Amino acid sequence: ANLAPLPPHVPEHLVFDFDMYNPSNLSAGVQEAWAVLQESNVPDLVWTRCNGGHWIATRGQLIREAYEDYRHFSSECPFIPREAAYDFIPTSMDPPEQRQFRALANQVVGMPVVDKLENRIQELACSLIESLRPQGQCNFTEDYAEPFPIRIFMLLAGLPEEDIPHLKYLTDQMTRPDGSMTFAEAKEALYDYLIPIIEQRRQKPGTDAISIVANGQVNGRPITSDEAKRMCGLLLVGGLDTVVNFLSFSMEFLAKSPEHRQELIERPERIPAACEELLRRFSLVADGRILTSDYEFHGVQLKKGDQILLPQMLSGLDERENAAPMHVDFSRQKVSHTTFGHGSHLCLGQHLARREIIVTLKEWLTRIPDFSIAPGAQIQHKSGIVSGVQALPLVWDPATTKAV
Ligand code: HEM
Repeated sequence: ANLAPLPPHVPEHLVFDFDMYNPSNLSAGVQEAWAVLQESNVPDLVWTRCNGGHWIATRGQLIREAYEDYRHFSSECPFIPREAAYDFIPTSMDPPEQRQFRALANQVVGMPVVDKLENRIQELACSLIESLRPQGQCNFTEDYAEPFPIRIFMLLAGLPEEDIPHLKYLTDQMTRPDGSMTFAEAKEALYDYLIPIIEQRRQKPGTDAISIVANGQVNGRPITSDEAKRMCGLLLVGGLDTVVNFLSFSMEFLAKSPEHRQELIERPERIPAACEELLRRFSLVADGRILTSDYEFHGVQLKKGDQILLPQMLSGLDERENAAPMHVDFSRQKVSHTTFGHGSHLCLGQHLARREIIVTLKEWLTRIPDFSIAPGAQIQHKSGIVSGVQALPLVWDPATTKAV
C-alpha cells in the first residue's frame, strides 16, 4: 500500500497513516481533509507510514515550538519525502548563515518596498480584472490568480513583459511538470535565464530586486553569482504557487458566500481584517524539518534523521487556537495562525502577499461585486507542500459590474 515499515523506536499507538499528497477526505475540501488530524482520538504528535514514513505535529502549540527550535528541527531537509535536489536560499539553511541571506532578501521584498509598489500592484490587478469583466466568466486560477503574481515579480525584478510565458513555463514545471523537463532541468533553465541578468546588473545596477541581490554582501564578502541565482530563484517561485492557490481558495469561498461578499462591499474598511481571517481559514502550506539529534519532544522519542511534517496550515484550524475554526468570521478579535510560517524562516514575502490579497479583494469586489461558481461546476482541491485549487470557473452578469 506504499507503507514504509515502522521504525523500531516509534510506538504503534502513535501511528496514523495520513498521506499529505492524497488525503482521504479531499473531496470535502483540502483544509477539511487535513483537519482529520485534529479529531480528538488523534494524538498531538503522530507518525505516518506514508511517503517514506515521517512525524506530523497536528496542534498549533507543537507546530510553533518546533519551528522555533531550529537547533533540533533543521531546515537542511525541509521536504517530505527526503529524496525531493532543492538548493534554493534561504529555505534549506539554518541560522547562523540563513540570517545573512535573509537580511539581503528583505531589502527587495520588505515592507517599505511593498509600500513603494502598492499602486503598481493595484494597476496590474485593475487591468487584469477589466479585461475579464465584460466576458461574464473566467477560469479564475488561470485568468487572474496565475498572471498576477508573475507580473508582480517582473515588476520587482525589472524584467520585460515578453519573458513571462517562458518564465511561467519554467516555474510551472517545478510544481506541476508536464514531462518536458525534469525539476533539475527547469532549475538550470531558470538559472540559464537569471545568470546573465545578474552578471550584467552587478556591472550596471538598477534599483530592482536582481540588482539588489547581485550587489549584496554575505558574511563580509560579496555574494557569489551561484548564491545570487539560488536566492533570485526562491524570490520567483516563493511568491507564485502560494499566492495563486491562496487567491483561489479565497475567491472560491467568496463566490459561494454571497453574505460574506455583501459584508465587504458594504464595509470595505474590513478588507484587511478579512484578508487575515481568509489566511487563517484557507492556510495551505505544509513543510517540514529534519531531526539534528535524538530528542525527546512532548513525551515522544524522536531519532536523529527523522523527518517531521510541521503543517503551517494546521495551527489556525486548531480549535485550541481559534474557536469554531472552520467558521469564517471577518470580525474575529484574535485571528491566530502560522500561515506564513513561524520562527527564523517566517515568510519574507508576507507583506507583499497581504497587499496582493487586499488589492485583489478591493479591486474585484468593486468591479465585479456579484459572481458565482459556474453552474454545474464542482471545485476540486489538491494537496501537497502547497495545497490548492485545480480550477475555478467563475461567472457573473456583465450588466451588474462597474467600469472603474
Ligand atoms: C499566500 C502567500 C504566501 C504564503 C502562504 C507563504 C508561506 C510561506 C511559508 C510557510 C514560508 C516558510 C517555509 C518554512 O519555514 O520552511 C515562506 C517562506 C518564504 N517566502 Fe512565502 N508565502 C507566501 C508568499 C510569498 C511571496 C509573495 C513571496 C515573495 C516572492 C515569498 C517569499 C518567501 C521567501 C523568500 C521565504 C524564505 C524565508 C527564509 O527561508 O528565510 N512568499 N512562505
